[PDB]
Order: sequence, then C-alpha cells, then structure tokens
Amino acid sequence: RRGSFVEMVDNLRGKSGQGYYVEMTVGSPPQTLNILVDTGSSNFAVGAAPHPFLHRYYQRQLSSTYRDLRKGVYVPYTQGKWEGELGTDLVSIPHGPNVTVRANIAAITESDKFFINGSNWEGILGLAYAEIARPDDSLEPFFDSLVKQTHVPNLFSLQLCGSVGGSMIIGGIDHSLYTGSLWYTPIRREWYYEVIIVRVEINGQDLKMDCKEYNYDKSIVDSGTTNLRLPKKVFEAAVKSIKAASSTEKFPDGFWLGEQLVCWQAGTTPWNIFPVISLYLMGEVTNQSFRITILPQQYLRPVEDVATSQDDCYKFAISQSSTGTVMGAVIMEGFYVVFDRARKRIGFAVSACHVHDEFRTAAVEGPFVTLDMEDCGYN
Ligand SMILES: CN1C(N)=N[C@](C)(c2cc(NC(=O)c3ccc(F)cn3)ccc2F)CS1(=O)=O
Repeated sequence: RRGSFVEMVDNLRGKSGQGYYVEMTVGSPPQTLNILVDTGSSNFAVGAAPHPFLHRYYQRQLSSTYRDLRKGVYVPYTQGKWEGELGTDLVSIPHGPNVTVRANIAAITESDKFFINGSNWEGILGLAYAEIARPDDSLEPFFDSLVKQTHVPNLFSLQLCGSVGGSMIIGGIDHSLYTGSLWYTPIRREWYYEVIIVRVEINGQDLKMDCKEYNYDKSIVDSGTTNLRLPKKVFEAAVKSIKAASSTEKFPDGFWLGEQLVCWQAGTTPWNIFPVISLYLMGEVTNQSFRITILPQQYLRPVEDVATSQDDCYKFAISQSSTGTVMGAVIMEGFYVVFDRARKRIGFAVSACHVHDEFRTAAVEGPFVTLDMEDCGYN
C-alpha cells in the first residue's frame, strides 16, 4: 500500500500541553495501553506498577509471550526520571499495520515527574535511533524491530493537529493529510532526528546571525516537546525582534520568559500584532534550501486549566535551550512531517489540519539559494 492508509487516519489523541498518544497492545493475550509518540527519544517504556496517576499498566505476569532480559535501566532527564526492568514481548498497533512484532519493553517500576496527573497515557514510544537508546545502542528501538521483522517500509509520518488529534502513518505517507508539495531536509545524523537550520526570519526579517548559532549545538524534530526551543543567543535575538514586531501592545518581561501567562477577553486575541516565524532548512541539493513558516496560532498556546481567570490565557511557547533548537509541537502542528528513515531525510508539507486565520497560513516554500549551509552545522 502507498499514498492512502485510511485505517491509520485519526489514530492519535491528546490533551492540550500533554502530548499525542497512540493505542498499542503488549503481550499475549493483548493488553491495551495509550502510548505517547516521541520522536525525541528511542526507548519503548511503559508503566508496569499501580502508580496512582495511571489508568492502567503492563501486567507481565498475565503474558505468555513475555521474556525477561534480567537487566535494569535508569533514565534521568532534566525534570523527571524513570527506572525499569527490560524484557521483550509481542507488540502491535491496532490502528496501524496488521502486524505483531517482538520488541524491547522497559517495564517502569519507579519514576518521578514522569507520569502526568490527569493524563491518559501509560507509556512512551521512542521513535528516534539506537544511538540514544538507554542503556546503550544495543537495545533495539521499536521501529527498527518493526522494520526488521515485517515488510513495513522504513518510514513513518506525523500529522499533529492542535483535546487534540492527529495521524501517525506507519510505513507510508497519506496524501490527504497535506496540501502542496513535500520539501525534504537531510537528517544530519541518525541519533535524534537532527536537521540544520540555515536562516531564520521573523516577519520576513533575517536575524543576520552566524547560522552555526541556530544549530548550537543541535537542531532536532521532537514530537515529545511542546515548545519551539532555541539556543539562548538565538532566543534573545528572536524575542528582541518579536518584541519589536509586536510593539503596538506591551507585555511584561516574564511573559516572554514563560514566567507568567497573558490573557485576553474571549475571541479578542490580537494574532495580527504577532509576527510569523520562518525557518529555512537545508535542502536536498547543494546550495538549495526551503522555508517553513509558522503563525502565532502555533507559538501562543492556549492554557485551559486556569481556575483564577475567566478569560483566554496563553503561554509563550518559545523558550531558550542549552541543548540546541528543538522543533516541538509548536512547529509540527503546522505541518505534515515525513520521517523518511530509508532516505535519511525529513519532509515537511503544509498540514491540512493546521490552525490558521483568514489572513495568514502556515507555509512550506522553495527552492531558495543559500550558500555555505555546511557551515551551519556544529562540530
Ligand atoms: C524532551 N523529552 C522528550 N522528547 N522525551 C521524553 C522521554 C519525555 C517527553 C514527554 N513529553 C510530553 O509530555 C509532551 C507534552 C506535550 C507535547 F506537545 C509533547 N510532549 C514527557 C516525558 C518524557 F520523559 C524525555 S524529555 O527530555 O522530556
């Protein structure tokens, strides 16, 4: 099958600011779990104990196909940790391909700041590469296992629509999910989904920064992050320009730092005072680039769970980083994104579900002439 996969359309669910999850089954007979789709990590890890925030959890004792690996894995992040016991079991995706694979599963037995109180998911599906798997690259990621064990083509694509929805098309592309053409950027290295940004424009105005800065020390595509995250020096310049572009209204310093929210009376958000953001990405051809353009609809996130206000409150979802640029849900919700593993490239097209007003629309445009794009990468 190619170009059309109706069975996989709308197979993603979520809640605002809590991410996008797919239904999966593990073990025999099959146990159903909701699993966060994460292109920014490479472990398949699931709740395996009755943590009070969990709707449900993997019960290894009930599975005839479970195999213990007799190894543990401890995984700390910046603000959260999990620890688990490694095994393999049979895994399938009910609204995905008609297959069942034997995959590595980390059965989570202790965690902190990992499961979200009030969320509807019980595990994470790391879709990135073995190089960043925990404990090490010998632990084969789920997608690698899927590709090895079946005839599913080595590609998946994501349409994230900002409760939220979307599509994860496994092993192909569904042409109804986008308009215009796909444009492809090389995956620089197979660890995270690493790409190179060669130029940044706010409202069409170049930031005029050494492009090496845009990728200090990394730029990645990550469905498991909400924000567009930028290196501080780039974030500094970006806000500076966004501040200027939006000067007809004035907002507090903390707002731009995500230390407080800003609110407006319902239906009266000044979208138009806010500038578009354009990232030019390295193209497929020497000296050729393309640009993807997002709206304030993307970087101004509605905050729903705010009991002390009755208005429309938003978070500024652009933030600074020490680990490089992260193109999170803020970017991806604008686009249909094709993770073309077989070809080591990521395609972007205008998403058929992206949220936009009648004056501006997210865009994917090319080709553009950009020299010295190699020098944009950090070593
Ligand atoms: C950035 N990170 C990432 N991509 N993957 C991890 C596994 C992760 C992701 C989430 N992601 C989310 O909860 C989330 C929330 C809203 C979104 F739009 C997208 N993702 C939660 C826990 C966790 F360990 C670790 S992380 O360092 O935090």
